[PDB]
Amino acid sequence: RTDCYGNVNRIDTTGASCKTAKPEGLSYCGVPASKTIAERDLKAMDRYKTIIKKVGEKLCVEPAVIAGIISRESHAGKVLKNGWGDRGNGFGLMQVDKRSHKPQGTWNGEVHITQGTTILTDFIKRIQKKFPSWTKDQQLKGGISAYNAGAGNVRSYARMDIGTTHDDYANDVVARAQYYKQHGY
Repeated sequence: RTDCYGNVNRIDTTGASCKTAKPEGLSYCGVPASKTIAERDLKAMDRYKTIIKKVGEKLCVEPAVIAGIISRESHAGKVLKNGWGDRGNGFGLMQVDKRSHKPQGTWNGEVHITQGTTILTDFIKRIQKKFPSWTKDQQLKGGISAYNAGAGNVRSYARMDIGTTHDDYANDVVARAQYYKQHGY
């Protein structure tokens, strides 16, 4: 089962900001930019599809959401050096920060993906308690936004991403996820 925290197809999104799209070599931004970048990572992503779907079922989170996060954080591993981000702080496909959590497992295995996803479900649970009035799908978006900037940065539904990296974290991840949803995740 994977619908415990909501469904990504029901989340409204404005996609990648131009700050995310331009460095990727696109001349346009928004949802189409997020989907094109997600398509570029699909071959690399498919290498971990079995593990991503397995962890999603295990934690009751959509495999599509895990894939969107992996695409944004590390381009499915293409941007990493032995699992490390370019500043040496982030580890693995989902980039768990070594200064905040001791990384577990190999950089591209089930243990790592389970750790990153558990960190995500903890943020979703925090937003659920912080905004009880929101719908489940709204809380899922808040949860994803907090994965980048912390629960303290989510003060409203409308402006949640301001303050995240490129001011578009959840919006961009949700769009990439909607793409993976249509392509096997």
